[PDB]
Amino acid sequence: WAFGYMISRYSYYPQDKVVELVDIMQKEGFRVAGVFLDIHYMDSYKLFTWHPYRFPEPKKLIDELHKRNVKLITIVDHGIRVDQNYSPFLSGMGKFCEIESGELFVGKMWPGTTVYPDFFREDTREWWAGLISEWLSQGVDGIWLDMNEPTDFSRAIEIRDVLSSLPVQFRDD
Amino acid sequence: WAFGYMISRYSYYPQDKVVELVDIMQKEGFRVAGVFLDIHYMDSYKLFTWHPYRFPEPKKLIDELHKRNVKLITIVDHGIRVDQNYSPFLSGMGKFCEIESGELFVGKMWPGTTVYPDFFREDTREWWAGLISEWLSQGVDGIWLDMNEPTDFSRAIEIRDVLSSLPVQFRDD
Repeated sequence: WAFGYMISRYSYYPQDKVVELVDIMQKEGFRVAGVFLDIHYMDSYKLFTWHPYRFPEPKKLIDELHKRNVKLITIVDHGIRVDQNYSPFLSGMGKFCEIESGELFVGKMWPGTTVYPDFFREDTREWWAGLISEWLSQGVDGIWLDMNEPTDFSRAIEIRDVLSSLPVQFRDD
Repeated sequence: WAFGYMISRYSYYPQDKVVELVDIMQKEGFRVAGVFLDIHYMDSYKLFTWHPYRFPEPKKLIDELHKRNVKLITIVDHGIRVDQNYSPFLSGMGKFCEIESGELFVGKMWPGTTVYPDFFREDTREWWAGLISEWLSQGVDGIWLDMNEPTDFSRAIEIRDVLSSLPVQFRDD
């Protein structure tokens, strides 16, 4: 099924619209293997969360798609939001990337202020495998890893904050 | 009396404070020849006007000073406010400075957007003498001509508008 026809967008939501689209596609003769859910499904772009208003019933969305024999692939970025009450941030503590001087490397990504897991470490990898596994247990069929160059926007945003007033064009680097 | 002791500030107001200060000065033994009134006495820095709240009764102030044997000198700048209902602007039309291309030279001064009388012309001088004479007829004893280099702030303000939010220090030219 991974080689079947996949429909995706940035992004499809709320959950009822996702199912509605799949129905129209199937009703009109298109065999859809799976649908991809982009970052709008998350709560404030926080990894491993469902938007409380767009996806109030993730379990229902999953069963509806499966009843239609359509797989669900969810995007998962690499940025962990620096949030005092965000579980992954608290459980990942100790396994994040640092800078030469010893502090955590704090950057900017979709969630806003973010830190990144140091995947070169074995223990970071086991921690991540656990979150992924837990995420898969809901019935999610695939994982779409994005922005994992790894990409960070802190420098780009820094430049815009300082040279914001100037009516000049920044060189796209 | 022009060589007597003059007290001044930028500025003394409202009108009752002016008289109060003169009284204290005289009561304590200081022979004050005259008092200078700076730009705060005008209405929105408009030449030949009295601030409606700080100087409600100008003739009352003038009589109070004169009976105390004190002269009144009022500052008068060179900028005519570009105002649709400002008399000097309307009566001065035709006698203002222009630029090479033919339009009026519109700049910036205390009143905000302003034009300047072309004093090199005889008719402008006659027009200005008329205003001065009328201003003097209230009992004003002297004229304090300021900013007549002539000075204009349009270029400086222009630089500040464009490079406003830039954390840099402007050279003071």
